[PDB]
Amino acid sequence: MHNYVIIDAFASVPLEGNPVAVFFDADDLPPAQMQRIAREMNLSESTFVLKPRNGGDALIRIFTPVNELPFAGHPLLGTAIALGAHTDNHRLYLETQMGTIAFELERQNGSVIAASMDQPIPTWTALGRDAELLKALGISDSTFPIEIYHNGPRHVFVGLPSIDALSALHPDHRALSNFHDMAINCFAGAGRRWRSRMFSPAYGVVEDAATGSAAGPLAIHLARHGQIEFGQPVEILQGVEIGRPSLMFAKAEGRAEQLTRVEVSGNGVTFGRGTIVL
Amino acid sequence: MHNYVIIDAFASVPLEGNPVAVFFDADDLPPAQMQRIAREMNLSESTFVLKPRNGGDALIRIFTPVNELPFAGHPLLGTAIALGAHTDNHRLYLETQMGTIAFELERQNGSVIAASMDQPIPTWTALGRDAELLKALGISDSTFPIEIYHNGPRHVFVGLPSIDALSALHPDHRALSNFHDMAINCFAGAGRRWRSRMFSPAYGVVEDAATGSAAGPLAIHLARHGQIEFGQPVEILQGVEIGRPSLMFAKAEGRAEQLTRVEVSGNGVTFGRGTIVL
Ligand SMILES: Nc1c(C(=O)O)cccc1[N+](=O)[O-]
Ligand SMILES: Nc1c(C(=O)O)cccc1[N+](=O)[O-]
Repeated sequence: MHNYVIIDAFASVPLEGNPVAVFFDADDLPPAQMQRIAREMNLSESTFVLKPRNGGDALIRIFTPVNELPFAGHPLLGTAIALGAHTDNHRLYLETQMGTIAFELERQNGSVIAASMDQPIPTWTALGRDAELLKALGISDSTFPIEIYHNGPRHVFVGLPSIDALSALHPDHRALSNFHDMAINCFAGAGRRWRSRMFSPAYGVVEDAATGSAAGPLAIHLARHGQIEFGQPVEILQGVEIGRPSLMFAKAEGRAEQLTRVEVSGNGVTFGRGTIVL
Repeated sequence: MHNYVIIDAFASVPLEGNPVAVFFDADDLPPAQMQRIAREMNLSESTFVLKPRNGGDALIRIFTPVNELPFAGHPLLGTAIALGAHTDNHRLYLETQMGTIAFELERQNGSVIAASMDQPIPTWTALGRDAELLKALGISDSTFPIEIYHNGPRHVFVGLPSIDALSALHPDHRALSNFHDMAINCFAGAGRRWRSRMFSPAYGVVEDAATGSAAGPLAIHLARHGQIEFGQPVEILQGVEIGRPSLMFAKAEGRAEQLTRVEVSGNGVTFGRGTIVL
């Protein structure tokens, strides 16, 4: 049997944020069985905690209901928060297909309430499909350049001129399905405070609660386009329109041509705990 | 807090059949909170066990991740199997929006391993969109008349000339999305033994494991079209192609013009058990 916990990542209140199921002591599960369990749970992702293979604290395998992923933000944040309940360490090194990811755990009275992660440094380029994407979103233009970032998944960023304009979007999800292997992240805000909405037929998401792997890229995008500086953190509020408000904090250090660190942090909270029969 | 169990309905082996989450002692949860919990779990349905209002044993509310349903087969079967663990009664009367549904519980050494339910008696008519539906499915013709049945949901039946032809279907799911408020059930077989596959963009299902509300209608369809008699049970195997084999048993008593009972039964098994923090 296996114990699991359901963590709402990028939230401090249950039923907010973005859920992940975390399965402990998973070394006896073949990968095909992990995939079947992730399909059974049908959450955005289920993760599985394994013994480390390269000097980290644990190896984490990440599964959507259909495929394994090499890296994902909210699932790894939730995993760090869940595992932090079972260690006294101030930081946790979680091995993934993309390498060993460092977390810094934040506790109050032994309970891990938040964590910060160092993400893969993304690459980026112009999407080059602006008219098609804007038509699918139902708008005439973006504020800032429409660029697509890669850090495992791919994330496109489209800027809106106000938070009210962001909330008013009603995208044509059929038209968005022509955008393969990417998520579409629409954003608005100013200064330290930004709002986002994410849509991705390709990744099986009508509209996402908290797209943690997009938070780092968004900080880079805002710094490149002069809205913040490199080294300054932003607070990104996502998921409001779908009733799953999520707070992601992100910072990118260095300069566009020589990024040295991309950090993303958030709260997490336990929604439930249980045991499965295999 | 609330306890829940995950039941794989229409299966005797975990990771087969069709999952449902069953939440006990739910009288303190407002319906908006039940809906939020069902969205959090993201299973096909979550059900909530409430005190009865009309002389049954319990009132069951059924939620998909997006809406409440008045009746659903696999969720109610799983609920009866989960609740049967907490009573000695041979049968359970579960109240729903469609009325009080009688279950007969089947136990071995106190464990409920199967149950049989009496479903709402369906109505039916010709679909009248045959060429469109056949094109969406990728085939030229049906064996038996293409008719749509209503017992809460709506289920269309398209017959294939062999089990191998059924397994070979690769429907155009975009074309199927033009069929609103219905599921498309394709079937093949002979005698007592039938195979089914179900597809429903309208109900949020690419391909379903076990469509319990379609089993009763299928028995009626086979009897009307001379493949079985009224009063004879069939075994329907669904979900093979997607790795979630499910066995549903169904029987319709009476005659087409005067149906007296529609019974559907299946095994169920616990996949997991847990507790949520609200
Ligand atoms: N994390 C992802 C996702 C996702 O988050 O849905 C999708 C495709 C690829 C990756 N990746 O390569 O890491
Ligand atoms: N059970 C359903 C479903 C479903 O099973 O997805 C969908 C629409 C309506 C009903 N209904 O009215 O009972």
